[PDB]
Amino acid sequence: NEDLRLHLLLNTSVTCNDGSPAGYYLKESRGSRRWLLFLEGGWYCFNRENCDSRYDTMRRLMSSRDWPRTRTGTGILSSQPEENPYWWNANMVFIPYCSSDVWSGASSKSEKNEYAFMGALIIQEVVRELLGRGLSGAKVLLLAGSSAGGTGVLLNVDRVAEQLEKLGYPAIQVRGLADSGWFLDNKQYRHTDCVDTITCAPTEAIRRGIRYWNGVVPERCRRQFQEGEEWNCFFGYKVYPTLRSPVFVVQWLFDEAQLTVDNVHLPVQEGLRLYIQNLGRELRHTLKDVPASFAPACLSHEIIIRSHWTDVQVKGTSLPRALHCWDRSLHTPLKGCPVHLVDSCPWPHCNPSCPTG
Ligand SMILES: *[C@@H]1O[C@H](CO)[C@@H](O)[C@H](O)[C@H]1NC(C)=O
Ligand SMILES: CC(=O)N1CCc2ccccc21
Repeated sequence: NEDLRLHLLLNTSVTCNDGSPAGYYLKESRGSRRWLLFLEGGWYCFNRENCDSRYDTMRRLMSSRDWPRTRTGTGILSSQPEENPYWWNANMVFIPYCSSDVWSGASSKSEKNEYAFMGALIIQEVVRELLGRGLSGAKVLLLAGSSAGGTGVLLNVDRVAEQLEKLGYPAIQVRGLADSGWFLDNKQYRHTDCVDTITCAPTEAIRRGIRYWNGVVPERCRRQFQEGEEWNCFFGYKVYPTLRSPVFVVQWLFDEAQLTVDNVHLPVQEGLRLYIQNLGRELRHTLKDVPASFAPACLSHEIIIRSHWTDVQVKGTSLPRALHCWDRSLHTPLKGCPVHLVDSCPWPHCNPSCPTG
């Protein structure tokens, strides 16, 4: 089944990196008042040289010119209850990541800019165009996303809420689901000064990206960190306390992209063993006061649009169940239907339900 259909944005000034129109894939579900808007991930680029390389060999992440007319909804975007016990009957939207800016940008291609970085405006424009296609009747809009798209949820969920309130739709409850987008600005296992793309740690790359992209962050977080320090708001544990919309956080404790930016590449000796155990402990610590969260002790990356997303469990509860319990909690804790699920065991795949690879 190729069930989500492409719509290029009617406002063609809201563009992917190369100026081609951005867009979204939609599968409507008549009579459902639930809307799931999913933000794709896929790293980022932060200067002309590394964006030019991404344009050669990752062009679908910078351009709509070669996008297919349809995509199959998978995982949480599946319309089959067998694959998606949580929201199989929802209106489904997949928003391709073509702005390379962790969904933060608000800059057009121009005389001075080789590329457009419009991630934050793409989300706003998708929402605006969907209102005319049934979103005006929604009761819940779940803004979800994986990897850079998960960070994109944290950066944009409150702006979607503000946008709907000020367009006159205060009854739409905006919520976020951030998958694999909760990163730590920690010490690398082996250290590299930022002199090129590979050596350059995410705090510095994001610092440069914000200026290159004209990147924007949520207002309360911006007001805390102030000018020049907005990069802090790309780190979940710093931006989450500032957010007003309910946000469910999904994060593997030993996320593969976290390990990549930490220069860890997997007989593990003591220094690396301690490094990995400390990373899991720090991640667990950052989630202690996140009431809706699912954080399994696995070495993996992304979950919610994988077809076998139903398989992993923490304390005997799967993610689709936890998300269902979250919906119920947003109607005191619920008997047998938990929403805070963080593994405490200290090594990858100490949870037997971890993805096998
Ligand atoms: C098109 O999008 C741009 C960027 O958000 C915005 O400035 C402009 O008002 C939009 N135009 C229309 C007609 O929607
Ligand atoms: C893979 C990815 O997307 N990463 C890794 C580090 C980071 C920091 C903020 C936002 C995104 C990302």
